[PDB]
Amino acid sequence: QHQALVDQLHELIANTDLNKLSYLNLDAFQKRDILAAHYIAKSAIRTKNLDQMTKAKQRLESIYNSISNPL
Repeated sequence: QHQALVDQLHELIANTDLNKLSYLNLDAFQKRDILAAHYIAKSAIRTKNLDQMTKAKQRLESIYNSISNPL
C-alpha cells in the first residue's frame, strides 16, 4: 500500500508540473495550490506519513481532473 501510494503521488506530481500546464492558463491561486500540494506530497513521502500522503493524493487528483475538464 505504501509504495502504491508513493507511485500514485509521483505520477500526479509529474502530471502537474506548472511548466507543462502553461496551455491551461491557470490562475495564480491554482498555481499556488499546485505548488503547495507538491511540497506537502514530497514532505509526506519523505516522512512516510500515510495520512498526509493520502491527503496530497486526493488533492492532486482533484486538481488535475478539474483543470483538465469543463468548468
